[PDB]
Amino acid sequence: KPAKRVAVTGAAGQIAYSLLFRIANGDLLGKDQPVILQLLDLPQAQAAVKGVVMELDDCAFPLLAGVVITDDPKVAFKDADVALLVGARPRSMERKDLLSANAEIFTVQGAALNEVASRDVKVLVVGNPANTNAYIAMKSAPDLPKKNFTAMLRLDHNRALSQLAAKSGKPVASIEKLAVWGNHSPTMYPDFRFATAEGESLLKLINDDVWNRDTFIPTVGKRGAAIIEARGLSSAASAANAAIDHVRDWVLGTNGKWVTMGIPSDGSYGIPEDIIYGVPVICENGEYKRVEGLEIDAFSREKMDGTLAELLEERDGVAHL
Amino acid sequence: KPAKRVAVTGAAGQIAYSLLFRIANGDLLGKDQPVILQLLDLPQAQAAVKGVVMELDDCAFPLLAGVVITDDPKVAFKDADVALLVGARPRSMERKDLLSANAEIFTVQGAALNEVASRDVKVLVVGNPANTNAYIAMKSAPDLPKKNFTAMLRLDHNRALSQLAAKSGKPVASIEKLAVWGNHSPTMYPDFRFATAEGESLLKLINDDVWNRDTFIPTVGKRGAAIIEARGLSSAASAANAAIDHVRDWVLGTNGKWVTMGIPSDGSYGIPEDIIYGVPVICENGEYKRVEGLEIDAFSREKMDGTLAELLEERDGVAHL
Ligand SMILES: [Mg+2]
Ligand code: NA
Repeated sequence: KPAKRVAVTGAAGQIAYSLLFRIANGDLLGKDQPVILQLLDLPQAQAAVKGVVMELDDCAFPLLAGVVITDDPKVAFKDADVALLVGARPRSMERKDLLSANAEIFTVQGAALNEVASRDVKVLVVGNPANTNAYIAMKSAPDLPKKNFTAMLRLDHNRALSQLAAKSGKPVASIEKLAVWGNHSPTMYPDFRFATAEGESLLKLINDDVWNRDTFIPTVGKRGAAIIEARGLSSAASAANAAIDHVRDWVLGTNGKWVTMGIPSDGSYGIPEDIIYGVPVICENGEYKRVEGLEIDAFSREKMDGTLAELLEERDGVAHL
Repeated sequence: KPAKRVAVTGAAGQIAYSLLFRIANGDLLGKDQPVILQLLDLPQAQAAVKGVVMELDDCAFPLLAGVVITDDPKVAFKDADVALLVGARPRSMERKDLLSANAEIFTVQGAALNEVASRDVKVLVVGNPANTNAYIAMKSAPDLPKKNFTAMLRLDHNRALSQLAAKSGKPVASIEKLAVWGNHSPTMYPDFRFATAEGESLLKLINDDVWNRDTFIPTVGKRGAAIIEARGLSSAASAANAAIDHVRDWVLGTNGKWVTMGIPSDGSYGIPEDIIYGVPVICENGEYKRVEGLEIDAFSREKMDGTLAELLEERDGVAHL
């Protein structure tokens, strides 16, 4: 096949460093799709990006047809077929500015995407706060299907499969129908009321339901910090892997298996429209199709509404644009 | 297939962080072969290793069948089918001084592999100084075959492929029959007299000894310092990648192509027996076969003898022990 173009921001950072090499290896679009990597980061981080590119070249990857490097979003995004917006401001400063400084960045870049990117582009926002950055980008590109901006919930989703695999003693790969609702945050609702496992209901097998409110939910949400405390650095490799899973799956197909994906609300489940909210989906033909009419019980929906308010608190905070 | 056990030392380090995930993903032994990771690092690195293992779990890899974590070599190595010795003493200290620091580690680990590994374990030394650690390791494993101890030169081979590909303007994946002789260091000799791109002869195409002598050899030789110049950290990721190339070619084969490995000399090309020295090989059915009868010209002979002088000298300093 001819090459596809992948834009990746925050090219000099840790998530990028785990990401770029599996991308060049064919992990993202497949073992037979060449790719061309187009890389943004700050003016002062250009030298470091070159350093990363010298390392990519030194891997001799068959599929890497070319690399572009630049501090200009408009160049970074030209003819981009996928864009991974990994770069973002970290808080260093109250929830007030984290939210504000990132709006700048994500209006600018969505502006640029809508101006130059392939009309057919798949956007995935990784930079925290993922959902709202996404929303700001989507909003900033009236010309591209709103359905093309997603935020990464797949790391929360994957973290929860490991908690479940462990608990049930069952093989992580043999878990179907798991769901994660809401914000990429401590607030997301990891939902297994439907999960199976190589035959059996996960409620059945585990039952407990206290391990659930008490251990499970909050372990999955405090996982990022648990990783920092142990190694003193954030989880770039698991985050890059989930970004790969999210995009691979989106493009290539999910096979009726459910995956969780932050995508613009249509209106279901109690979520306002045009809101980037994690909900389960099935992927096929380069498209995601939501999983519908799931019974939403009492507990489940107080959690769904709690995360869905953090979001509105987030939205209405940047809304002045 | 049953799970193959792959031991990895220096597990909380930088190379490791860019290598464990690719291994878990299938990249080292194939997409149809499950693995068990056995990880070693210092006692006060145990918490950092658990961190990385948490992240590993959070990737939900189907090929990842189990994980062992430990600060005990005999534990890390028990039943190991592949052992990647990545950890080593960093410099900070005179060389004579760093050689013995490291010999002290590889005598311990070489004896550990000797006592507990599978009889057929494949060992790749990645940590520096690679050839001399491999050698010490093998001398301490009197009961495992000498042919299963190797040092990594593949990052040199791979760095020379990109240099060539840039100069000749040919695609890297098209380059063939390149050899890199000697020590994993700047005294190494990347030799393209036999190399072909698409079929044309490289030495023909490039026809420039000035370029060869003045840019090429020392660009390939000093590359790692250039990565640090640009990036501020060392070339962890492309190192992880050549390790995977090294091992994967070794086990799965090269299908007739040449690749460089640091192997124990059989006395060919005028290298004294058992010194670990890079030479070109071809892999099939889990073994390598030296490429022989190559013509060594006088410039080449001088280079190959310069890198042999350095290996004799390194070993001469760890001789006792
Ligand atoms: Mg080759
Ligand atoms: Na370490």
